[PDB]
Amino acid sequence: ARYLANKRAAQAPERLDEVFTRATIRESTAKNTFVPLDPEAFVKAEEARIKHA
RNA sequence: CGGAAAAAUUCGCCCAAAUAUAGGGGACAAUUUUUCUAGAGUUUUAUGUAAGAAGGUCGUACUCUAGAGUGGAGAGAUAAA
Ligand SMILES: [K+]
Ligand SMILES: [K+]
Ligand SMILES: [Mg+2]
Ligand SMILES: [Mg+2]
Ligand SMILES: [Mg+2]
Ligand SMILES: [Mg+2]
Ligand SMILES: [Mg+2]
Repeated sequence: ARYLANKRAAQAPERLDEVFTRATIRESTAKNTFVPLDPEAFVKAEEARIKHA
């Protein structure tokens, strides 16, 4: 019983009055932590070689 | 003691104890793996510069010697001697 009660609370939904009152944070900033490789990493590297030469 | 974004492992950490069997949660922590470039470095003779060291010099003054030099009784010192 002590385990179910504690596990239920840690995975409970936020309060409604907390949802309809808290300001908005764009998901582009609050969830985009992953940093992928530059898709143009190969094109840029080929242009940087020409400019450096 | 110390970056970024992920992953494996410990199950550290937390529920959480009774020195807790067995599990759950994944932010953080430890070992490790793969990527990243903001820290740290390398190249592109920088400029500027009384850091350092070696081998040689220059000059102003000083000093000694010589010219039986010129001159012929003072000089120097001190607040004064
Ligand atoms: K665990
Ligand atoms: K863990
Ligand atoms: Mg790499
Ligand atoms: Mg690069
Ligand atoms: Mg740098
Ligand atoms: Mg120079
Ligand atoms: Mg004479």
